[PDB]
Amino acid sequence: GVQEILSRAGIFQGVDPTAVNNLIQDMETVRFPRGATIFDEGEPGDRLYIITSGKVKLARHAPDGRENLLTIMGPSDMFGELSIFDPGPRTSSAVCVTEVHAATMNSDMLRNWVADHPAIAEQLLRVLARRLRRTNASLADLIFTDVPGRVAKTLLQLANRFGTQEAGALRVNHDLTQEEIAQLVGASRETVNKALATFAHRGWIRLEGKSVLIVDTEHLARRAR
Amino acid sequence: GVQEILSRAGIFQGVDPTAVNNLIQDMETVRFPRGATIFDEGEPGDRLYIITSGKVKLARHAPDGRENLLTIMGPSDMFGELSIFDPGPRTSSAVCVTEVHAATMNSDMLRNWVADHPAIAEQLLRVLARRLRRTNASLADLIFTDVPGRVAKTLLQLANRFGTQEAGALRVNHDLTQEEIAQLVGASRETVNKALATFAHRGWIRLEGKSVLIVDTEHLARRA
Ligand SMILES: Nc1ncnc2c1ncn2[C@@H]1O[C@@H]2COP(=O)(O)O[C@H]2[C@H]1O
Ligand SMILES: Nc1ncnc2c1ncn2[C@@H]1O[C@@H]2COP(=O)(O)O[C@H]2[C@H]1O
Repeated sequence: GVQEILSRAGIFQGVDPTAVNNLIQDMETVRFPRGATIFDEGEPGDRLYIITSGKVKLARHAPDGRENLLTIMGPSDMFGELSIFDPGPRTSSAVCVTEVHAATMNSDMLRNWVADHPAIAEQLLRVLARRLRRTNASLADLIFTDVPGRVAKTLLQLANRFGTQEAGALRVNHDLTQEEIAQLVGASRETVNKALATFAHRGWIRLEGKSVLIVDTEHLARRAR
Repeated sequence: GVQEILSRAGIFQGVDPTAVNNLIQDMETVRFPRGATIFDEGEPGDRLYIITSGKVKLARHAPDGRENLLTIMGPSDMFGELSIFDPGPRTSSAVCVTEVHAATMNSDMLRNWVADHPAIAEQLLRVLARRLRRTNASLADLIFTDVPGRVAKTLLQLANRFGTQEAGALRVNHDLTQEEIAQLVGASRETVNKALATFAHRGWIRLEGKSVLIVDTEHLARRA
């Protein structure tokens, strides 16, 4: 239910359960339709969001119109915190990939919570560190891996985040377009298409809409690195 | 003369000088010779560092052995926090470019600090948040900036960090080998040498061993 999903967000881990239930209760429930923009990169804001259902992509923009997708968040994930702790523009656009349900609060509310519960501040440090940890790997990936290996990685990352076991395989209803997968990878639409085709062609994965079955993890794993 | 250099670290910014002064004194010092590894990528860490003197490069490693440098840290810079707040292995090596002196603390001392002083907590959050903002930009530069644009950016970052006025021009004693420079930029030595020679052929920059003089910053800044 909504309170169990919210209770799993990093920001509440090990924190007093009671304080958690009460804090959840002062959060606002919102719902966005698919494709809605929650905020744009460069906007100022200090609202924070914790998703309870659906997927939100976080997009950054190059002067020439193009975009890379930093990541795709889903239920229990948090975004919006960064502008609070380092005041400044949104470091990306948050856009609903599906219909999205989230809990949200302003930064006054968050600050008061932290003042009542220092453990929150500690969990927030773990959250930003873990994000530096992941993003550093993405950067390494751009420096050291070829496009096909990067595509492979991206897919295994989607599988770990959103994958279901389905008749021996990983069902990954990622809901992304072809171009968006590419933006997630940080490479051209053609190369990324090429690699994807290759991987289907070998039987490693199976395309089927904005969804992928991943049937030999290890082969795809071998190909990344 | 360690106290003042340390008080210039991000973790203490705006924090009370006497609370800063008191906290500095629980920090434990270490010294390393030139070329030493303080710690390796994948090592489990428990220790935080703030450099008081000299330079540290933070490197990542591909299985086939090649290296990339995330950044170069000097006096006042803080590293090793990531493993403390997200327990897990080191996200890079730390290697001594020059002889390095540093103040350190382990994770139990830092948790105390974070739990006892909201302002230090706040500062740390600000430090990680700003590192995210910066890394995002690096990652975008890889995808969208041309190689010589990156060199230009890497030079000015070095100048922004270690630049000292000289002859109306910026003197930048970075202490790096061309390979290291290339590895900071994160591109083939061929491309990074060729872009360095160009800016020279002009007169934006002059090479000298492991030191650069940036004469006209304006145009270098422009080239980013
Ligand atoms: N590299 C990243 N990895 C994961 N999340 C990020 C990353 N960069 C930014 N974000 C999230 O994207 C949000 C965009 O708005 P803020 O900058 O307010 O806060 C940002 C973070 O919550
Ligand atoms: N993107 C980054 N920007 C600045 N410093 C970093 C970055 N990534 C890692 N580091 C520093 O390098 C240190 C390596 O050890 P830790 O992972 O514990 O902590 C890391 C950070 O202190």
